[PDB]
Amino acid sequence: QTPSVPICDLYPNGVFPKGQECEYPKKALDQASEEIWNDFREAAEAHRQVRKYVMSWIKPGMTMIEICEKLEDCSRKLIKENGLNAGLAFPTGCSLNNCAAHYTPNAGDTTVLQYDDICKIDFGTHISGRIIDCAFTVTFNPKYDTLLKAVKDATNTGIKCAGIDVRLCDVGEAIQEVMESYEVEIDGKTYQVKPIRNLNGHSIGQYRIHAGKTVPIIKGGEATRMEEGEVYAIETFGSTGKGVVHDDMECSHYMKNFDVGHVPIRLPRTKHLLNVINENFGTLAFCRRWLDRLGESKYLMALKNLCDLGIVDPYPPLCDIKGSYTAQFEHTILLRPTCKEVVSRGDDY
Ligand code: MET
Ligand SMILES: [Zn+2]
Ligand SMILES: [Zn+2]
Repeated sequence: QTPSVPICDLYPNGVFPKGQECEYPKKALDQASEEIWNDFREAAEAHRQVRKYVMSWIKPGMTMIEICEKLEDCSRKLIKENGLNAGLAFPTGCSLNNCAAHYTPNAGDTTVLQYDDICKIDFGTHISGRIIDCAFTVTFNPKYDTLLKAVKDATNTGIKCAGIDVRLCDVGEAIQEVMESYEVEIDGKTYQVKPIRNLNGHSIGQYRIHAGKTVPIIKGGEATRMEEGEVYAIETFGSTGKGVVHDDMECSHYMKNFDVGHVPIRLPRTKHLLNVINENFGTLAFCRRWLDRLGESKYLMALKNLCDLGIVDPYPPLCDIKGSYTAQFEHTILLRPTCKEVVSRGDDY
């Protein structure tokens, strides 16, 4: 690697590095899905190399647009983007401060990253719809160090507790216990770190970032169990605020409802936009910048139409109260028959 060389060109035999393998808190069965695990690994390796590169240049002074474009450019090159066979699984989240998730700049956003900002870089790659969903928090001021450590620890605790037959509610209880064991001091004020209760991890399906099961990050959830063969995004969020998020700011993220089938549309602009979405994203999430890049314009009303029709769903930024600070750490795990693989694990986090 120079990053510019596609992951597949770095591993000629098409065999990609495994992530961290763990015994749980069939070998034939495991091997029968090797092509699947392999695709996840190719996407995870791209994820590892992209984030390593990002960590080397992300600095206050850069615009959020500059950051996302530079990251996405690298991701496209390393994943060897190929329509729906290989590409970006979802938009680059770079949510700031009290905003925890689902913020990526739309065209014209002049927001500049600041020294005191706490930025959640949450981005995804896929090979054949096998998605790697993984994220980390970026800071420049050491005052947030303990908050970051709390969340990193909570995420690692959820990863450790996960396993075949494990009750999702137990994973959430564990995460909360660790998260809340931390106390931090920021600008002369102290806080007990709180998990964002209405935010959660979730199962992953083919071309489906949210397959239907959720991994709570607080006690009180469902006793539904994790199952052999499932794939999960284990993410946790810690906050100095209310520990609850609400929709806020302009929406940038959108995604077709996985269950909606074919819908004949005669309105020309709306029909065309749906065609563009089906061709380029299918059921994968996208953002407005990605429509712009494809040369689309005057699409906002068509997009609203699709949302109002329930064909597409909006995913607006999720933020805690003004003045609060939020952090995130996330990994994708495979519940293979023989072991638990933290496929996106790196030497970084
Ligand atoms: C709504 S697409 C962005 C999804 C995000 N990466 C998540 O972890 O849930
Ligand atoms: Zn994510
Ligand atoms: Zn996720």
